[PDB]
Amino acid sequence: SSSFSFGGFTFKRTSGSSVKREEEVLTGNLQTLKIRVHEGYEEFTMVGRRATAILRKATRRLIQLIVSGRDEQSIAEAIIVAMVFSQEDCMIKAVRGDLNFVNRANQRLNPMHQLLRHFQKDAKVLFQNWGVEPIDNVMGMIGILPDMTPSIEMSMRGVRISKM
Repeated sequence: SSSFSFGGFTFKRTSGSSVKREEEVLTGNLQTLKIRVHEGYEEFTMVGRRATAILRKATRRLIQLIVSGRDEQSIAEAIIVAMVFSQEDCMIKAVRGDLNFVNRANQRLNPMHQLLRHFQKDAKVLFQNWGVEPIDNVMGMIGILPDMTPSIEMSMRGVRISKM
């Protein structure tokens, strides 16, 4: 529809629709965020300077993410953005460390951007917590594990790389 930018990716909805509802979620380090949850199945393109992805998702669920990109960092960047954008519970529960989401004064930062900045610091716990699954052998596609190494047999749940 209208595109928007998030995490350095231009998102464009290419299919589906959603309604929104506010939910007060509880992070892994026991902070509350009031997030606008998108309810319904949707597909988006994500266009970055250094990676591209196609995301299928539903309410707080990433169903498929196909990514291409120039190097390990740029592919990881896309996966982190997509995992945050999915609003999944395992992502909310993967938050660690300082209680730095609490508003300091009258700031009212955007919770989705708060989450993104947290996981851009270090996505190791996010990726470890996300889940891995066996994959089918689809020529041209490969899996990617939580330590960012490729695998032809297993991948982070829902995620596949289209090999350059």
